[PDB]
Amino acid sequence: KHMPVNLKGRSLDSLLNFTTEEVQHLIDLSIDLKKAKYQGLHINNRPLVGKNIAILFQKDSTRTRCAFEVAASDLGAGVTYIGPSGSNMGKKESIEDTAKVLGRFYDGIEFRGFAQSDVDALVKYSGVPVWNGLTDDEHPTQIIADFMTMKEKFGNLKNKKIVFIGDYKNNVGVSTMIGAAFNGMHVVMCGPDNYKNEIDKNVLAKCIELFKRNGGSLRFSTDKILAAQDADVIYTDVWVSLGEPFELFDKRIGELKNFQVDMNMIKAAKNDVIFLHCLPAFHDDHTSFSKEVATTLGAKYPIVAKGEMEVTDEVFQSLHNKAFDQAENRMHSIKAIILSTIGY
Amino acid sequence: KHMPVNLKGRSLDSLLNFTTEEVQHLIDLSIDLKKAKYQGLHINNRPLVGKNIAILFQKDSTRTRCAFEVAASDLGAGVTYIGPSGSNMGKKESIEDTAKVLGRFYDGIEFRGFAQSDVDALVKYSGVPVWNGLTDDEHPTQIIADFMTMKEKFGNLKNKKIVFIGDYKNNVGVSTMIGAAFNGMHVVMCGPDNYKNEIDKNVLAKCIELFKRNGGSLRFSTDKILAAQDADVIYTDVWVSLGEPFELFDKRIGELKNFQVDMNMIKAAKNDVIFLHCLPAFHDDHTSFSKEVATTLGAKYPIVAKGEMEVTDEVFQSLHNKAFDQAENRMHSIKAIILSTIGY
Amino acid sequence: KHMPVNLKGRSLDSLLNFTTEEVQHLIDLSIDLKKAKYQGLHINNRPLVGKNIAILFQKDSTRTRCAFEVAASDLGAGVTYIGPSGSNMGKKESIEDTAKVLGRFYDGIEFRGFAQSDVDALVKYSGVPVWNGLTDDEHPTQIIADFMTMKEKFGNLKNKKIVFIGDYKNNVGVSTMIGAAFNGMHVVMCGPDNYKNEIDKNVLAKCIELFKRNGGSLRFSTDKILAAQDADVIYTDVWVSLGEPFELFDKRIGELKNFQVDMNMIKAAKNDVIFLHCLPAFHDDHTSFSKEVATTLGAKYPIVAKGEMEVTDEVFQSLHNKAFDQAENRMHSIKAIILSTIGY
Amino acid sequence: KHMPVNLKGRSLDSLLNFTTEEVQHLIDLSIDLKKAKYQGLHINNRPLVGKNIAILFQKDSTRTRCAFEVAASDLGAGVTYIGPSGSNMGKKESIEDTAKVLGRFYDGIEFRGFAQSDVDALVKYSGVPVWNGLTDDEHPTQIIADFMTMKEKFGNLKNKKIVFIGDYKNNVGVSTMIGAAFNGMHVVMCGPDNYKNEIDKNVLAKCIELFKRNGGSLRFSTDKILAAQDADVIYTDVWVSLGEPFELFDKRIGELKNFQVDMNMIKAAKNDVIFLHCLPAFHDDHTSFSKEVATTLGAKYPIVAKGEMEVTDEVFQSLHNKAFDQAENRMHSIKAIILSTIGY
Repeated sequence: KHMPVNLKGRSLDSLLNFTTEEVQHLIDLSIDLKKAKYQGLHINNRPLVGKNIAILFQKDSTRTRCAFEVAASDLGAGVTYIGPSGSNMGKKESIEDTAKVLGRFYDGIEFRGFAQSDVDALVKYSGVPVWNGLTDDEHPTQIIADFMTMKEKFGNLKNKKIVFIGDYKNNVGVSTMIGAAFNGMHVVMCGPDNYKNEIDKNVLAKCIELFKRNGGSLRFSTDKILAAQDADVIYTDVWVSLGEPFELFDKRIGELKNFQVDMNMIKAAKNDVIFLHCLPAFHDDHTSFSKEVATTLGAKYPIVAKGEMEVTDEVFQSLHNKAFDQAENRMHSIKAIILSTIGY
Repeated sequence: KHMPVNLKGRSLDSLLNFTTEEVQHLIDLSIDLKKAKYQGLHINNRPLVGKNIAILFQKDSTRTRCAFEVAASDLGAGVTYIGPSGSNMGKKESIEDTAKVLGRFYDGIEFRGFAQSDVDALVKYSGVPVWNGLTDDEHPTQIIADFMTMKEKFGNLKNKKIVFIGDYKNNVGVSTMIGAAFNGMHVVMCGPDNYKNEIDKNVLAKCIELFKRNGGSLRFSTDKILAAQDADVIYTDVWVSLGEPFELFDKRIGELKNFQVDMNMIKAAKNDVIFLHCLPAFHDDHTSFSKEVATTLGAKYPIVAKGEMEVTDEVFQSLHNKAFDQAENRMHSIKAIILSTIGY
Repeated sequence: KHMPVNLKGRSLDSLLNFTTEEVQHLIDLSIDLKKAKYQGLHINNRPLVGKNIAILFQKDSTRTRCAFEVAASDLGAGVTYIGPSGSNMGKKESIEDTAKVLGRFYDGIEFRGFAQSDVDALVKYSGVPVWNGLTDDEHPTQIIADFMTMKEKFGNLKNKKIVFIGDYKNNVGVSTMIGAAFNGMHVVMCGPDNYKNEIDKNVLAKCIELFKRNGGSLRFSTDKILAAQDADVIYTDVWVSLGEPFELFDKRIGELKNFQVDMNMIKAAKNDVIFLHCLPAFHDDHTSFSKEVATTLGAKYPIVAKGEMEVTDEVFQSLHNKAFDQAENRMHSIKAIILSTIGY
Repeated sequence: KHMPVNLKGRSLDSLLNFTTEEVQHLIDLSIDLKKAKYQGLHINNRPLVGKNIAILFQKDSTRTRCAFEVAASDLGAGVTYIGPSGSNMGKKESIEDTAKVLGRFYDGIEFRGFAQSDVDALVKYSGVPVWNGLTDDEHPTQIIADFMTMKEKFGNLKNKKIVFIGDYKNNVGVSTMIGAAFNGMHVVMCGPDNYKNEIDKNVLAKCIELFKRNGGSLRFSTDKILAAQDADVIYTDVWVSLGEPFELFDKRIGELKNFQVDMNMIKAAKNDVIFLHCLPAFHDDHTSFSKEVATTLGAKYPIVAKGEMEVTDEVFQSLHNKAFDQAENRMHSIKAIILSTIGY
């Protein structure tokens, strides 16, 4: 705990492997690096000239990829991008052997893919810093971006209130809960009552320990307008998982229909409440997808009849939506992570 | 609104043409650039080498000129200073033709002069960034300096209270009201009741919209000790306009005599209240001008009998006067404006 | 027009949004940059270090992609290439939302895709320079590279004569007509008389305005040998669309069979005539696709029986063929565009 | 003529002290330097770091001053601007003593003033390069800019035709005659017959000899329409010099009234004629001076009724008007002169 906040050589496999001081360091550094770029300081100060990173994506994730690509370039590192065709592991070669080779060529490795265990193998066998760019269990680069954004707005985050509403058991929802614990905030996980029973219990146990240490609290709710009361932040995510069949679509939005973020919910929160969403969001009919949803389920569920789903265009176009600031911050935060971890 | 805060190529003709996010960006950048200079970072990092700006002054304004000259130089730009003899427009050549030529030689143009319309022509016909260095209608570089100063002192400015007292219908007074709207503060425009009827109504309408969006309020007052109550900032300006004849002098100070900032007013405000003034200020008899005023009107108006006018030396020498910090900040703010607008 | 030529911050969505002076400047700047690279001046002089661009391709376009890659790299910019997987706008996210994030990350964006309105959204919502890499409607980077190539060979182009022959209603043919208008050349659009009624009538009106202003003229023709009289340039394009079905395929070559560029045509033109083709071209049976054509057709259509379609190998091997200089100039012209548009 | 072209240490006192090759060299170097600024090559290549120049203006000439200021700064030199209050030679000190001191401080001297003999003394006693910024006798920097502009439009100028029309005996007229001799052009000095008698005879003799060598011709004329036949260039200047007494105005306009440049004249020339004017031009009523003139006269002289004098606004807005390119070129041409003369 009171050793130096030295992150050289560490991997961002899960944020839970880091102290509260280390997490605050990442967030602060991010803000510093953002401020530095606006001054053009990255023109003459490129500390990773001589370094190369590989960024693997076994499923495409363009936001995370672009953030890695601009952050590394700004720092002076070469980046090689390997998409799904080359990122599939454990099939043609053991992930162990792949790891040992990547560690010979590269100074750092990003990986986005399904199995957290894949990340663990990469970390163990490569010997260089590995950065989890999203797995089934966690989205740790996104955490630094999100809480950095809230901090830019409010300053110190302790005892501030955040509601994550919707499919709160998914990787984003769970990632947000971890961030709330590290920042001593009060979280309300607002959605279907039984979702909380699907959250990995080791994660809950660790968050609980963090809340006791840092402040804030964890609470589950079933009531959107209740949850909203006194909230500084309201954070939502998609109800749908592209690639699953009509049944599960129908099922999910059936469970979720009472939890769409609308002006009602915004109005219940504080005046300065900000809205967050990792994007993309479905908040109108300007997508071919919203359309073939407003059309084929606008019957049963009138709530999606205008394309809108997890949030309404009315909320999305208001001054409360900070999702684009939050989007930009994925770059500054990933830059902080790469710098701390590779070192200047 | 939620597009990127990209100011490249924009002109600072009026601050009203900018979003609230853009205005906060300018203020924050200013603070960043100030902090950077104190570290000597401008020695090796001069992003505008290869660029030149022209700074025109059809009436002399040494504070604005020096700020432009040091800010541009620090950035690495050449500057050419054209005073009143060469800055007069529309007489010897159409301002349109002058604009089209300046835009061929220079990467940016500053202009201080009477007609806002002159600024508009420069912006339209030159095609490069134009910076209004003060016109009859507005003093937008001063706005960034002033609110930067308040922010350095208090942090976030929303719902803080500022009183602008005196000739509150003049360009400084109106400029301060715009800044208050962008920062969600409560303004009291404290002076003669009828002055409010001379304020351009399109400006009021826009400020009103900003207050509704950002917070704070607009209120007119006739009572100095009332206005002061709970104020974080008290901002004043000169009662006189050098170059007008004795009549209007006499007239103005007759209308204004009840609104001089004294220890009474300071004491009514909060303990941490700061005093602001764009300078120069008449607050003692150490000017040949205060003297031939304390002498020829000290009779009728005993309030100016010691040279003092808009403020008393007692207030000016107290720890509340931040006008010299505010003065320094004209440079850092103009540097932020030039950098954002020309780009690194 | 009296305005300074300042392309800074501009998007290249359609050449038609530019003045004649701005088009010449791009052509001349490209020639300069080509000369500067041959002297190795790009090693020590790299004006875009600290900038990053995204190049998006919703259909693969290898030639355009490489040009951007080499151009941006020579300038010192980072580039991130996103292919079809990640470039499809409007399905999983509104193009507006995507555009607003792209602009947070990148300093400029290239986009190649079917709908010109996609380019329009990118320009409106990203806030950064956007470059049309080719849409159904127009190919603006190719235009600059084409007329650059012509200028390199002939000097000032006013009143010189160009024949675009074949499917002159397609995007290359239309683009070429636009380019000729900007250069005051005489164009003859040569092929099936019907094809002229398929050209956007707004594009026609604007070209006619440019011909009147700049010189040259517009004519249509049905006879390639009469069209070739006094021609400085003969420019053609493929007869087929890959992916397109047999019927349409067969229909086109029936319509175009009399419009193949052969030595007879070359000789009807001037002695210094040059031949252009944006490439790839089918001018022999060295492609598996030519063979498939000289077989499934070519009894029915003996022109395509040796694999040659729009042009014969005899012309393609002759000193008249400048298509490879035209190809190299994709890079120099795209460099002029990035440099002008981002700025040094 | 066989001597190397080497202008190092030379003064630009009169162009007539220069060979035809030296004048072409300066025009050509002007074009090269223009192309180089557009690619950003002046950021890293500043051959005059360590040099300082003084630019003296006995009467304010804003356009020439800005050209020197920007040209020198691009090259890396410091510049000291001295206005009328400081540039009055021969009154409080001998010009010879002043020149001796200026040579001790500076590496180059610009001087703008009425007496050519003041330039001669600066040249003789300072020992450094001296550049004539404009005297009663000549405007040598303007000559290089002007003929540069013609060359950029036409290429080789030999045997091409220019008309100088109006007060052709003034320093701009005579200067244009000089530049035309050096370029082998056919000049027609068009205006009041008795003007040709006002032109220095040595100058005429020297020009005659240049035409014989280079291939132009000199010719006077009283018919604006006849003179314009087959003209590639029409160049004019103002009829009035601010500020002589009124009597001289109406005397002048009485003499010049038939020589205003109008679209009838433009149309009598070649289609590609270009119009030039060193500016400011009075071509409408957007200047206070125009109005005062359209008022006091305009009864007596109908042409000047709309504010237009030497050129009509209809021509001035035509695509023929190049005066703004001509204005930009003041800078590049002055840059060629400074660089050639101080040396790299």
